[PDB]
Amino acid sequence: DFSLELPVRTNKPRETGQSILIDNGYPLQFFKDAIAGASDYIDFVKFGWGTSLLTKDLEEKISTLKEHDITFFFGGTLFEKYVSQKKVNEFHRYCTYFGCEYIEISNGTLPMTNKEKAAYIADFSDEFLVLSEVGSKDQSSEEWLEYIVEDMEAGAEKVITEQIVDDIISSDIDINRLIFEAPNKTLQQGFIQKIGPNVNLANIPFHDAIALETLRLGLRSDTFF
Repeated sequence: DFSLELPVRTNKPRETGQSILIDNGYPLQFFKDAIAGASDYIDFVKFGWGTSLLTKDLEEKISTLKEHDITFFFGGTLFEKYVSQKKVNEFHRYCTYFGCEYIEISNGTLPMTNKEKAAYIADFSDEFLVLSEVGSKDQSSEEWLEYIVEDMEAGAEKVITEQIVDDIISSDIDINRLIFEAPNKTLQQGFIQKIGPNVNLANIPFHDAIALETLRLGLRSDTFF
């Protein structure tokens, strides 16, 4: 018809070539409108850090996501916030209440060793599919690789990280088990170029739902070839 030869993409449910968008507090109607228009290319939606706590229409947002076959989870900073106040059980009851399938565990803010973080991954892994994050919001050499393996051994479904670390990873660690944060076009195109059309990416802004897919398909100049 108007057919073109394009890179082969994974289809939902995606276990690879996943796209995780970040919701920084979008109003409900715009949220529904955005999800409806690009759902086929959205696999996860992360409710940024502690924004979910101040979201009055959280229930409706989650319902809209489930309805469009999209997984959700709360930012790892929320987990850390409850840990910092010794209320991990409330966090657990919070994720369970909203029917979370996935949850993020990180140690980017709260001073905590990856080892301690891994223990939390292990504790929650028998109830949730865990996405862990390696890195701090603030040092560390290739201990990075160690933390990734450690996280995986603890039970992390996938590991989120922040481009040479890419080549370093190509040391027998399945690249498909990793998710790379790419909040802008430059980062997105770079990861797609090094790993391919089905690289797993996170922190994708809502306005890039369609745009990211064009990058994966070589429908934009940056990845044309």
